[PDB]
Amino acid sequence: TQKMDFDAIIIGAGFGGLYSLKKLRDDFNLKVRAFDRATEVGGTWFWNQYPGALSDSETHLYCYSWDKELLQEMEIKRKYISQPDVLAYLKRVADKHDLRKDIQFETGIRSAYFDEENSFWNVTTENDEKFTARFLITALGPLSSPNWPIIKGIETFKGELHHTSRWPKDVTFSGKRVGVIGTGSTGVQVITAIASQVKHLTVFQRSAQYSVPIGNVVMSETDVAKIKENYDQIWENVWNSALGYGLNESTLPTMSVSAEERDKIFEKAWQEGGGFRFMFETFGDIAVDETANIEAQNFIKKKISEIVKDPFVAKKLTPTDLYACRPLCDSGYYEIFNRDNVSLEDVKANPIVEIKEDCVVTADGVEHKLDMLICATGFDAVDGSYKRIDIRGKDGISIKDHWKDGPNSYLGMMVSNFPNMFMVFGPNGPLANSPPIIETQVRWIADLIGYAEDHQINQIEATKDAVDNWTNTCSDIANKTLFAKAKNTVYLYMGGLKEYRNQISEVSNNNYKGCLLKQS
Ligand SMILES: Cc1cc2nc3c(=O)[nH]c(=O)nc-3n(C[C@H](O)[C@H](O)[C@H](O)COP(=O)(O)OP(=O)(O)OC[C@H]3O[C@@H](n4cnc5c(N)ncnc54)[C@H](O)[C@@H]3O)c2cc1C
Ligand SMILES: NC(=O)C1=CN([C@@H]2O[C@H](COP(=O)(O)OP(=O)(O)OC[C@H]3O[C@@H](n4cnc5c(N)ncnc54)[C@H](O)[C@@H]3O)[C@@H](O)[C@H]2O)C=CC1
Repeated sequence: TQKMDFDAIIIGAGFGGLYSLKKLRDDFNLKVRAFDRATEVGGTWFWNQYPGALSDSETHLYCYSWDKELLQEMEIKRKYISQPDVLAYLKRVADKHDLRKDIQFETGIRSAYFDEENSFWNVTTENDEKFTARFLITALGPLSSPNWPIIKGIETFKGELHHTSRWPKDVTFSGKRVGVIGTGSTGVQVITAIASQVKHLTVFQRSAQYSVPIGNVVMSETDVAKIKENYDQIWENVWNSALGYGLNESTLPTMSVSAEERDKIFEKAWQEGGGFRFMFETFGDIAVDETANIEAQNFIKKKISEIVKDPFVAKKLTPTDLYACRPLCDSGYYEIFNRDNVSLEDVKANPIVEIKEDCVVTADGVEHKLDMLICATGFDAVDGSYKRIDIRGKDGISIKDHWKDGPNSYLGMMVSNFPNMFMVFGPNGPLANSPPIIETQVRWIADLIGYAEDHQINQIEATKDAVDNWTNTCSDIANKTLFAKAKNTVYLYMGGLKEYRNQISEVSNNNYKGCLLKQS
């Protein structure tokens, strides 16, 4: 009966898809084919090429760890790695391991239907090409379709209108009046990078957020060669940590030291740089205790009032949140608002009501004349990338229907009613550095598929109770955190990378409890 085109089909050629291809094809000798709409590997690092695109984690850790030779060969130019260098790195990964011969570029996957009779997947591209594979590996990433601001007359603007997710080449800023909507991580990076290049910059800020310096500096040859000399212990620290950012994750309570010592600890992380460092290397209860969280707020607020000299602009930049989850990272964001060519518009108190052929109009009637409008307004949720595909498992239920109230899964990798489908960097996963999470899930999925090939089972599916057990574990951990109060279905597992690896290890050791292994 079953002919089958491949043993596994992968959707995505980013960090998750490239390692899924390497592990399944070369270490388990399976017949694999990967698909991506992009013309080249990279994932978000191919799509997102906006000004100032920079990694949150340091260069020596935002990479693969499974190729020891690649680690020694790796270019560590600056403390953090820019978008063109991440793209070049992932291209080198594809070059060394001969990955492109099994990737079909310029090809979008329209639908994936599970055949309960033969226990494989019917995958159809957007160009009506049909492939069959026993297993479906979905490496879609954490971000979905670009989120545009719903503003009356947005289609009327005659100037340049760019979304940061679709940043075109050859964009020039000199002599232009530019506006930026959005002050998230992407907006902060764009604003800091282009303020000195434009004639005038207007920042349309709906919600001011906390941001700490990133401290991106050049890495000397002694800085680099010494990292590669201790790379084995560095990665052992990652697997033994909660975030995988190479931090000395603190257990010290914030209010257990004096105000003078508390200031020294915050200042030390402020000088070194890093958003996760300021939160989790300083003290161990910043995300848990309200009094601790407020202390971290007041340090950044004090830094804002000192950097921007106009106290009324500093007031507009100061977040009104009672509690603060994650701060952003910047390379001179607050210094930008001291410039003569930068205007900050509080769009919560003075909302945008309309934009015309040459301007953005706020509620006060002021027409902000612009030659270019940049929308750094974010994306849809992680489950959007899945609901954007026509995925149907048992009985024909679509992932649109099964996740109509939000995403749920088992260990962040398996979905009930969708057998032989394994998610890489999917929802309900851990909150940590992405490459360590991706590597952890790809190795776990590959070991289960190899365990399947030897024990002659052809269908793997997580039970409904195992998924609901995972939702309880995530909610039990998250409700101990202030992350629930500030900005049912639980989107993230918050136990850390080490405890997440403990969770999935107990499953693989206990004969994959919660999963249903059908023999043939
Ligand atoms: C500028 C920037 C900096 C970041 N820095 C960090 C950091 O320091 N630390 C960290 O942990 N995380 C960071 N992230 C987030 C995260 O690490 C990245 O998204 C990471 O590359 C994960 O990639 P991925 O391979 O899981 O998915 P992606 O890189 O998003 O790859 C998804 C791919 O799947 C393809 N695809 C989706 N649907 C279909 C379909 N139906 N058919 C065909 N193809 C499809 C898409 O074309 C896309 O290329 C950052 C993100 C950005 C944008
Ligand atoms: N350095 C890094 O590691 C990076 C990380 N990321 C991640 O990717 C995700 C995407 O983040 P971003 O692209 O920054 O988007 P975001 O969702 O973080 O920010 C969107 C911004 O646009 C504003 N906005 C949205 N709709 C609006 C409207 N109608 N009117 C006015 N303002 C509006 C919001 O106030 C918000 O500040 C983030 O969660 C982030 O963690 C993204 C880029 C870089």
